[PDB]
Amino acid sequence: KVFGRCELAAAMKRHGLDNYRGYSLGNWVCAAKFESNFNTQATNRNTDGSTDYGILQINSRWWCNDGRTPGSRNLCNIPCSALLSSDITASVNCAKKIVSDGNGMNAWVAWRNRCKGTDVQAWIRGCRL
Ligand code: NA
Repeated sequence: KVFGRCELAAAMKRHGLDNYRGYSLGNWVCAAKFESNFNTQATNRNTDGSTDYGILQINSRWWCNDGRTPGSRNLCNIPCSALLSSDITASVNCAKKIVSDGNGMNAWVAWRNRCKGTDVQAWIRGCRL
């Protein structure tokens, strides 16, 4: 499933991401746009053998287990397959853990690259939230 920005915004708001750890809803929607292009099924292979999974491209070397990544941790204590659901619950739960013990949303390179410091509210304008 590929989310439209407004449908995703509503889902992220439902799961409590609006202002989670101080980051407005727009930041989370923007992150998803440039990380996975709002695609819940997207995956990306990396040079270290890890793979990024889902709507928020969560990495298997640190956050989830796919059993094929050398030197992993699984800090979100979840199989990476759960991060490929049409429902974003699992990804949100892991994202909350990632932003809480880390360097804010800088954990998402695409957010740092394309969202940080910009008019992220543009991602929720025109929406019925
Ligand atoms: Na892992």
